[PDB]
Amino acid sequence: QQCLITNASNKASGPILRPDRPQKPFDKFFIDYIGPLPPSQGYLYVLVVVDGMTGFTWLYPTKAPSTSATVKSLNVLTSIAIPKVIHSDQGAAFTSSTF
DNA sequence: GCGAAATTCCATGACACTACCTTCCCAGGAAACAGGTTTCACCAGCCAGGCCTTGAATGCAATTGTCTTACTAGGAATATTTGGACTTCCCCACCTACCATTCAGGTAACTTGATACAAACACAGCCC
Repeated sequence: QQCLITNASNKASGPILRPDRPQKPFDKFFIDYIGPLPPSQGYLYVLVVVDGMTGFTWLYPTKAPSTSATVKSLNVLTSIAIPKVIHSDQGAAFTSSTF
């Protein structure tokens, strides 16, 4: 067990999966902060909410990727309509028990 | 010819300079703190009477402010003379960076120990 946890596999994973598109908009949002960018107006982080139906991006810049900076960023966007599913990454701000 | 065994094959992944940074979690405990209740005693607020200190008015005395003159020394310019700070070049010892080893201290605990505070009665010093 000194040689099992250092050598890496020479066996690639198989074919990638293409999951199907949803059949309506407002079904899957794919959200991920970008940044730290170069600063402007006291902003560094930009929430990016892509619709999984189309590609229709939504931008909601914030000061710092906290939980509450995301929550008010979607209250603008939940004013439009309500999604069923929101995908993300396992972010520092999304995995919080508050969010 | 099947199976067992000895061998060659080939598709692939990771190495490329790396740590911080942010936000949320966890956590245990604790930090007190912010919050709040409770009660007793005390310090602050209240008001007036008497006296002393301050303010003012003053007269005057010397203190101080101005004027004037003879002058001493300061400053500047000089030459020079002299006294040194820093730039320079080089080497060694000393500080550091390191690991291993160990000792000492801080926390911590249980005990002990000792002193200060709170209370009471009296004494002495100073003042009215």
